[PDB]
Amino acid sequence: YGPDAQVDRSRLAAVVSACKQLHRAGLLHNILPSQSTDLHHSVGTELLSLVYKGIAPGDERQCLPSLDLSCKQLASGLLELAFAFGGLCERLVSLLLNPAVLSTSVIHFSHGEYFYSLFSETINTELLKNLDLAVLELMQSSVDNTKMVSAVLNGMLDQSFRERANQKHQGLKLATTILQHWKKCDSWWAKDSPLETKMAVLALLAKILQIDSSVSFNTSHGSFPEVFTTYISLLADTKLDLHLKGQAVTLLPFFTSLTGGSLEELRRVLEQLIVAHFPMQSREFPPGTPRFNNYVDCMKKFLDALELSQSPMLLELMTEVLCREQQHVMEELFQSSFRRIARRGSCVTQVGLLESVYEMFRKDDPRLSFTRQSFVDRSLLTLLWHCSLDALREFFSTIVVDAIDVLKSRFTKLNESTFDTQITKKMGYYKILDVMYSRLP
Amino acid sequence: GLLESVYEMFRKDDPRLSFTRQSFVDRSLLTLLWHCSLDALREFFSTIVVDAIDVLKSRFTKLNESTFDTQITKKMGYYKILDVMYSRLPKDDVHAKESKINQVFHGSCITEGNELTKTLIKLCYDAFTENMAGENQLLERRRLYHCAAYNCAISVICCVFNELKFYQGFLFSEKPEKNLLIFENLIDLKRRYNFPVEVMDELNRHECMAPLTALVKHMHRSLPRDLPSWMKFLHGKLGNPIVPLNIRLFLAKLVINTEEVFRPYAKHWLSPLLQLAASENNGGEGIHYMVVEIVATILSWTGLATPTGVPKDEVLANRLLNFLMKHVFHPKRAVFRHNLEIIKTLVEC
Repeated sequence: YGPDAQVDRSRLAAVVSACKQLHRAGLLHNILPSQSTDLHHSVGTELLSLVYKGIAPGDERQCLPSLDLSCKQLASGLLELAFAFGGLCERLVSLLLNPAVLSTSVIHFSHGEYFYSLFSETINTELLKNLDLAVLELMQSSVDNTKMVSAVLNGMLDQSFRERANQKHQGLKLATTILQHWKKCDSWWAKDSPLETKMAVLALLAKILQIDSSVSFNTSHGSFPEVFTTYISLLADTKLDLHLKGQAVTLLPFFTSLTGGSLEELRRVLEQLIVAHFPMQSREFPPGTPRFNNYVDCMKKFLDALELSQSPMLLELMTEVLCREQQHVMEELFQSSFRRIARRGSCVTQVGLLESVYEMFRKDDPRLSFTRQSFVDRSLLTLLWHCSLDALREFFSTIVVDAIDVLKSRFTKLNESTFDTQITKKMGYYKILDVMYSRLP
Repeated sequence: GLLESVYEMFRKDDPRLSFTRQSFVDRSLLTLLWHCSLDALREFFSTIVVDAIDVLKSRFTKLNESTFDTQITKKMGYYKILDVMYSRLPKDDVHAKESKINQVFHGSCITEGNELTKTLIKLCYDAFTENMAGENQLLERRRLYHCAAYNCAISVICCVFNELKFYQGFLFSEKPEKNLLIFENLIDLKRRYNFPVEVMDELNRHECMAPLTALVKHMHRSLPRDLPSWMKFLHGKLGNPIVPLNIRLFLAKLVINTEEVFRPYAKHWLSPLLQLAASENNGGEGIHYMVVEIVATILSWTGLATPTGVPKDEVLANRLLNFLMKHVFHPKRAVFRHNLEIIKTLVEC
């Protein structure tokens, strides 16, 4: 590393090219006699001390170099050349893990960080010849590291998500290890695990449903008792702030696939989230204050979440916010978005949607007659214009007997005067019948 | 049969107001349970109490549409159900193996009813522990629930835990690990009450005021004397004059309505009560009728402690005197003269 590279390191441009080819040809373990193991230990020391110490001239403590770029790629050539050889990664799987903070610029970060993060593509095209046989150590065959174990997957999910260059299945082969190994994700389980480690496992989980195409996270593929309960306890973080909550909920939707009682807390955590965060009185806001501006992003994001999930559980949550008042000052999105969600639905989906709001409307539970009418008019009827045919014949053949049975003989409770609930059911049914009989031949 | 119809009616999940659900329990169901013979306990108990406590133990949602006042009205309905029966239930008849202890726990149960009584104790405790820190909707109705939830604890503990050295924990032992006084779950802060002048007037039926003020006369039996009180009562004065700032309409009004009881170690608190009355307000534009009560610490019953000659009480007590004087004028002779004709008998004893 120095000024005469323009004049005197052609002697190294010679070597670095040559030896690489010789071990692309596999010959190089006859071109040097192996001293003690299938690792030529010189190769490990070249990592350690052609570069891992020479990248950091911390003896005179004159500032950490922005490399002369040719010298970066030949030093990457030494690293690449190191991966020509046996046993190498069995030191790297510790040589990553370096705590020494570089007093660089002059702002601080780790030498193991600087190394990995500089040599990201270098490692992250070539370490990959090993898949999980360091991920194993990274999570489990040592404590899942306080930080970078995860930045490993950030630098990974550039290239692995890029990867079609004569190889693929990257996510599939990854998944089956990184899920078993996700069992052992424990340093996050410190309450005060930094916003850094929260952000890491967050960005990772996004990039899971990205690389591990959800056909490969379908039912039990990654262990939901580990990885989903982890995501729920991530959403439940009260130090996790609302833009990052915003990404977190942006990967809720795929989990609306759960039929299990594991979904029970998916409603409760989203109830707990929105009720603590979003305004118990929404009437407060005219447009333009952050209190509103980042709230309307969250509002539209719950409608995106509905549009993706095709879910009666998101429908159910959404009823508590769309019915927050008459003229909650946004209504246009909650109305116009439903036009999109009712269009594409394959018939059994909307049969389930409608029944959740019907069952909700049917439930005798003490709640206001506004709240019962709003669910029918401001949502249930508001689904029944838009769709194809067959959305009639199925859903009809559920509700209409279980509806008309109430109409035909029940007329009391003027006496305590919740009677407005009886009649709200009765008009709810006439309005149910109205939309279907507008379509029934 | 009578009680079950009103219980089943209260239970039923028919859609109806939280007034309408509470009125059935309080204005009728409880209003049947004082008067009768015995056996009216043991039968009706052995219907409801499992089918009651099953709701208490895990259900806390529907803030989201906000019918939540029905959840808590059920919860206080049950604590008030438990309150009247545990006013009548004997000590051992709710720990020893009388077989309703078996059936309301598990099998012919192994413990001394310890699990059903400790789960009740945890639930009543938690239900008056619950902080109001983020509670931005249904505030009053949820606060009133935390109030009433203090009650049943009293009426079980006075029978199941007879002796002084249990009482520190089960209704009082809040280390400030977060959010301070359980008694601030029991009264909300920015609110008012009035104490008019002569020629009850604000009511003991305030939702914890009734069960606490009915207790403390019986704390003559169940006094350790100190410690269920110290961590709030010793400190609701100079040193932390903020904690009573409105909650003196707890601490002080309580203590006035406890001057029948507290005497044996009234020493350390009462000179700080004259300091407490030297506050910038005291239940009016000033002391109003409140001073009329406080002097009675020495002149309702002239016994045990003194605020003075122990400390040189001096200028603060002359503030209490000039409170009767600096702005003393009032109409029609009477309200004015009621300062005057009592100052004449204040300093003398």
